Amino acid sequence: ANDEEAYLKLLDQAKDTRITHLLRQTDGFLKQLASSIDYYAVAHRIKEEVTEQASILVGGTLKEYQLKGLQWMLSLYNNNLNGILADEMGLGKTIQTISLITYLIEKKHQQGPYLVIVPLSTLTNWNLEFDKWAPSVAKVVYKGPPNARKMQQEKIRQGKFQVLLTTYEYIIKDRPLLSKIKWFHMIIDEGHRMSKLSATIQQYYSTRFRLILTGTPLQNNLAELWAMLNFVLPNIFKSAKTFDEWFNTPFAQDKMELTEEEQILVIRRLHKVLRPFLLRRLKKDVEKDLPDKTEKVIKCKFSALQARLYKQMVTHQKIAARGLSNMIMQLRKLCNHPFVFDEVENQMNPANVSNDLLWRTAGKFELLDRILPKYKATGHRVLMFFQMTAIMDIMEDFLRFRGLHYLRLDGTTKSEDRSELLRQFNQPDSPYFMFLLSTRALNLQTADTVIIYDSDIGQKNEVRILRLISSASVEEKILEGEQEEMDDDELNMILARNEEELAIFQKLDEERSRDPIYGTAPGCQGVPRLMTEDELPDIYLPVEEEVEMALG
Ligand SMILES: C[N+]1(CCCS(=O)(=O)[O-])CCCCC1
Ligand SMILES: C[N+]1(CCCS(=O)(=O)[O-])CCCCC1
Ligand SMILES: C[N+]1(CCCS(=O)(=O)[O-])CCCCC1
Ligand SMILES: C[N+]1(CCCS(=O)(=O)[O-])CCCCC1
Ligand code: NA
Repeated sequence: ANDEEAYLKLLDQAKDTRITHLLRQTDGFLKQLASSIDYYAVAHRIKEEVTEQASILVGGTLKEYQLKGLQWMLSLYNNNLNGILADEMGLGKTIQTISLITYLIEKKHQQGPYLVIVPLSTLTNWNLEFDKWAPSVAKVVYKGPPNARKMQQEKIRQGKFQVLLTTYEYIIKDRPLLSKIKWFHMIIDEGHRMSKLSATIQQYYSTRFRLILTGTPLQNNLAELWAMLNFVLPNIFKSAKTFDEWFNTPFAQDKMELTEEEQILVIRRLHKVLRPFLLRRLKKDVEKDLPDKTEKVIKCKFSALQARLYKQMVTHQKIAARGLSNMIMQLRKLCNHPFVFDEVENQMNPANVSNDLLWRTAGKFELLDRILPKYKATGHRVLMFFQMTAIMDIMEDFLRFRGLHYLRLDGTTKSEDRSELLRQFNQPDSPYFMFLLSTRALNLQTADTVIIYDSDIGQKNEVRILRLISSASVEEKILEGEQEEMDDDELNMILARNEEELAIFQKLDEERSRDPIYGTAPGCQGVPRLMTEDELPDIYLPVEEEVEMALG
């Protein structure tokens, strides 16, 4: 264009005007906060001590640091503030949030409604924590296909609920329905991790209070800080655009660039403005008070074989009083392992041998294939509960195939064998890494890790309980686009107990990264871990033996 190159002073004159603008607005905000330097003390000038959780927070006593977290979020309410709970992973931000909701309901008579927006991969966990910790709090889970969400719209429109639990996707897609509601509180769980969503909330959603859950401290990313600032403190700049868009609106045409020191200049001011509204405690400073056992739901993918069989079964079933209970059972066999159907095993594994098909065909086995070595490599010992005995046979084949030493106990086990199996497992130097247990058939306090494979311990140790659930399956309903599951890094974050283990977990993830078959390093085949559609013949896509399978 008209760029006589010495005009670069024109971009710089615009950048200086834009930076100066950002500094004076944030200075005005801080000047105002201090007029009514310790900005925390002046922001939280109204105190209220919290000594005990609400009576309706049932099923667990808050830890001391969780009580102080509840007290801090209550200070946001009393002082008419928005805020950010940035506690490190493992401090129970989910539980603290439910403690805030119950406390506001019980003590302050704030019935709701409460808007809780969570990563799809943790939705099921959230739903479960609400059922355990706050059963009296009326809850709507807003997810699924459009015909499943229409059944909610009546209850939602009438306001006959207190908590609406949903994901970012439906906040955007179903805004015409959800933005009609006058929300009391909007809580956004950004996971540990942290586009369109911020604009949708800024323009259409009416809430009286806002809270962000994050797992990291305030970062050095301008885009993320900017998005946080404009959600927590929307009136300073009143813009739904990203930082880059906001910064470059003068030329709405080349991107104005900030020097390294200009970026740091902007980052520190945005940090300073947000600090009085941020609470973050570290695991190392509350280590003595950390809880006894914590439970996490882990969502698992379907393999292409499971997905194919599942769609076919469901279709055949809709064509058709406990014959409906049988259909539900068939879907549950699939979610556990396709090979529980003998016909599927014969077609897929005609050689009738133990190989990588054991874990490539079942999303739960493929997950266990990754995390069981991590536990083994960090000194832990695993109890595994099964509702279906038939899956225990397949698990035995897989464990033997991986060389993992286990014991097994079910209703077939004779009474004197049960005691001997327990005695062996409880031994100090037991070579047995795992205990396979039928839930129908105990003092297993040498194991600190518990995996509930499906559904219908520990000595002074952090006991961890994992509940495996197939995404988008009948298993989700029984427990009652966006990435349905979490990746290895996020998985390492919630399975590792300290920093020494997280390093061990990551070292194993890099060793797998260089596997000749499944690795993604250069010189590796890059074969997918879960079976893919191209690996399947034209089966289960009319055929009688496949309808008996669906309703058996
Ligand atoms: C925030 N506040 C008053 C708000 C009361 S309201 O009914 O509008 O929700 C002020 C300090 C006392 C505790 C609650
Ligand atoms: C956080 N905030 C906003 C008011 C709280 S509100 O939920 O209504 O948005 C901003 C400036 C003063 C301190 C309160
Ligand atoms: C750089 N900073 C924040 C420094 C951190 S402070 O200790 O002062 O709170 C932000 C922009 C204005 C000048 C102070
Ligand atoms: C190539 N391969 C071989 C797996 C090795 S196995 O021990 O299970 O035989 C089989 C096809 C899927 C990708 C892995
Ligand atoms: Na946001």
